[PDB]
Formats: sequence, structure tokens, C-alpha cells
Amino acid sequence: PPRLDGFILTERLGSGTYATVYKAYAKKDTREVVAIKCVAKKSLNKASVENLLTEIEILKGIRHPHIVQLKDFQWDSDNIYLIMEFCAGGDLSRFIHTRRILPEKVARVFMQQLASALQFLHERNISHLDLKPQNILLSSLEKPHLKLADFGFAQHMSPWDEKHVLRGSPLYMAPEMVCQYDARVDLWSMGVILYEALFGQPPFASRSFSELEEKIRSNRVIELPLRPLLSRDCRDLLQRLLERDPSRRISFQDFFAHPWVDLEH
Ligand SMILES: N#CCNC(=O)c1ccc(-c2ccnc(Nc3ccc(N4CCOCC4)cc3)n2)cc1
Repeated sequence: PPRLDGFILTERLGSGTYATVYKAYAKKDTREVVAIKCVAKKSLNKASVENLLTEIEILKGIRHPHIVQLKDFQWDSDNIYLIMEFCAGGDLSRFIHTRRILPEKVARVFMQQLASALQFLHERNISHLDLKPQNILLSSLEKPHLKLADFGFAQHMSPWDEKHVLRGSPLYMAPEMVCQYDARVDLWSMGVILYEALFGQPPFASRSFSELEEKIRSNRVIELPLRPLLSRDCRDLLQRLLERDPSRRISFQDFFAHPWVDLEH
């Protein structure tokens, strides 16, 4: 791994074609623990100092209990270092899948954590995410707080081959997205995540890509499986997140004031 002025790099947590994320203990503090994303400068489309630091200022100001904090930004001769809040529970995708499903009560707590993050971000006109359980992390396994993460560093630290890099998971992408579309795609995504939490797999889970495409392009309303049976409110919310016509899909205003979501926790 890389040696850094302020931290000791322990386990590998993540790997990309270009980046690597290590866990880290602060040197002279040790109880202080971070996740550090490392990216070689050679992999990046070079950028203004103005523009990059401007973007880092903006990311560091995106501070919410259910968003992974960018704590600091460092660099050396070879790399950049995005120093993040460490989430010790791992990703929401393992969490669901190793438990098969989450019961409605737990799903609910999680959705209100994720919605409170999304409302905050919506207020700031931040949107068009790649929301999925793999980019959502857990503060711990003990009574976990979910944390939205950005697994794809972008904008002024984008790579040279940005126009040849494929973006989105299609199991979480709003169909209008995969085929002109506003931030209401994020509400679709929330729907997929809720559905995956209650039923164990995204609505469009599939053996193959043609199978997947079929489902994305279909006009069938999404059928909720029979079990578990869920409260009338949960089912209302979920049906209205998973509406294909974005015009017909729930508003952000309605999502945030929706009874099942509370937002009077
Ligand atoms: N390169 C690349 C692609 N990955 C990321 O961008 C990425 C990965 C991890 C984190 C991150 C941030 C904060 N905390 C953590 N915690 C974390 C803890 C455990 C695990 N896993 C434990 C189980 O095995 C898989 C790793 C993953 C993340 N990760 C942020 C971005």
C-alpha cells in the first residue's frame, strides 16, 4: 500500500480499475479510523487547481448523518487521497443478502434515514445519483446508521477515458434513464432499494441481460410478491416509487411527507 504523512493503511476495502480504498488508523491517535480512497494522478483527466479544490470544498460541505463524510483531501507525488468517514458495517448489499430479507420495521428505519439524506440533497439541487445498496454503507452492525457513498469519483477528478467508461447499474436505474429525465429517477431508485430490502432482490433481477432489458422496457406495473405482507402504507409508498411514468411517480414533496416514511421520527 501507500505510505502517508498522517495515517497507517491497513486492510484493502475496495478496488477499482484505477483506485483502491484502504482502511486506516491515524498515526498518533489510533482510535481515529478512516477509509482512504487512493487514485494515481496519471489516471486522471488533468484539471484547474481552481476547479478541483472548488469541487473538494463542495464535497466536504455535503455533511449529513446519513452521508459518508469527506473529511480531508491530501496528495503526494503520485496520488490523490480522499479521506472519508469509515463505516464499519460494510455495504447495505451484503447486509440484505446475508439476511435474505429485512422485516418491514427495519426497512422503515432505513428508508427514513435514506430519505432524510435525500431531502437534504434535494434542497441543494444535488441529484441524478447511482443509488444502490452497494453504494450505501453501515455505520456499524450494531443498530446501523446507513451512509450514502460516492463510489465513482467524478466531475473535476474524472478519468481521461470518461467517454469510454460505463455508468449506472441497470437493476437500479429508472427506466426513463436507460431510455431526457429529471431527478425523479432517484425516487425510482429508492423504490428498488426498499423492494430489494423486503423481498430480497430488485424487481428486475434476471438470469440474463435480454431478460433484464425486456423488463426495463416493459409497461407492466411491478407486481409485489405476496409475502411478506406489508402495511397498506408501505405498499402505497412502494407502488408509487416504482411507477414507470415519472409524471405519474410520487413527488419529492409527497415522498418526504408520506406517512410510512414519517419524517417526524
Ligand atoms: N476503488 C474503488 C471502489 N470502491 C469505492 O469507491 C469505495 C469503497 C469503500 C468505501 C468506504 C468508505 C467508508 N467506509 C467503508 N467501509 C467499509 C467497510 C467494510 C467493507 N467491506 C467488508 C466486507 O468485505 C468487503 C469490504 C466495505 C466498506 N468503505 C468508499 C468507497
